[PDB]
Amino acid sequence: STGSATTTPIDSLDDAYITPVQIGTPAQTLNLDFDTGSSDLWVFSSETTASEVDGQTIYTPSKSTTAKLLSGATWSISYGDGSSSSGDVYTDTVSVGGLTVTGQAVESAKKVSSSFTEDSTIDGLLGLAFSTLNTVSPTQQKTFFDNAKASLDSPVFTADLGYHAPGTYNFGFIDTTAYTGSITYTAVSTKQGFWEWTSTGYAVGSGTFKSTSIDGIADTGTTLLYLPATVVSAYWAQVSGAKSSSSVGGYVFPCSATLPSFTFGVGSARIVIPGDYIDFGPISTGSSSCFGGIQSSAGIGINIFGDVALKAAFVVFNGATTPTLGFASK
Repeated sequence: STGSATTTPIDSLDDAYITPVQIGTPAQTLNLDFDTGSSDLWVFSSETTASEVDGQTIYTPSKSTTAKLLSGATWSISYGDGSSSSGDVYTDTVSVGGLTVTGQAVESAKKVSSSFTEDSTIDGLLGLAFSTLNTVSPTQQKTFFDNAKASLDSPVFTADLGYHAPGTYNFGFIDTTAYTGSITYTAVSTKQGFWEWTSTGYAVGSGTFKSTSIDGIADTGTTLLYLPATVVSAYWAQVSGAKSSSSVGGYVFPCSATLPSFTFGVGSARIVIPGDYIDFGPISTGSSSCFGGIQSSAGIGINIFGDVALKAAFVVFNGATTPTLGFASK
């Protein structure tokens, strides 16, 4: 089997992407944030504290003839941005782009933190990291990809995120029309539960490539590109007026600037992030200070190849017995 679904930016900055997901019988369609940096499929639901729902579409398990309470199971997750959610668990039928999993754990939110409530466009998350990170207790549950894998034509999914435009998540096949050149595959460590890999270096604009190993994670659920402070300083040094602002929380730059590109290495291959992809717009409405799309990871503990980086590429998440990642230009 295969599946193919369009993923759409939630706003004009590409702050996140939503993909429609069918849950239950009859189908209830929710727009979920596919997140290769986590491993829980959770939704706003009829059980979510009413004051914490503000425009999201909810899953109502009592209206699904295939929903079953997973007795005793609870979940609770906290994300790198400080947001969180928790609740109980049902199993139900979940379909993405024509690919159906029966018995998928659907984690129903009883509580969500303010940032989720405040984002009316995201009805939940669909985790695509390794199932060892799944938070369901006392019986850890499998991701949608893990459950579908055996049925797929090939044990892979691909992320093709658009810049200011829709893109595609495919399951079970590699669309050879969706990229240019060849796909370069690189080793993955699953020891932390992430799609963790090592970039071979970077370049700023038309500058020379610096060969240096940068361990980080391919994370579709993180908006920006978080790299070591040395790398980020070298980038922003090429932008007149750019500075790190403690009050704003990162590098800012004059909105009048033209940003240079940023290149990262995948083996001997190179992925070029155009400068425009690094512009996240005014820090506050009407400001002429703009927020940078490349930020320091120094306070995180891990480098994160988020959407800024991934949307410059066609990315293969290869869930073969030994997982690997593939990157192609497009």
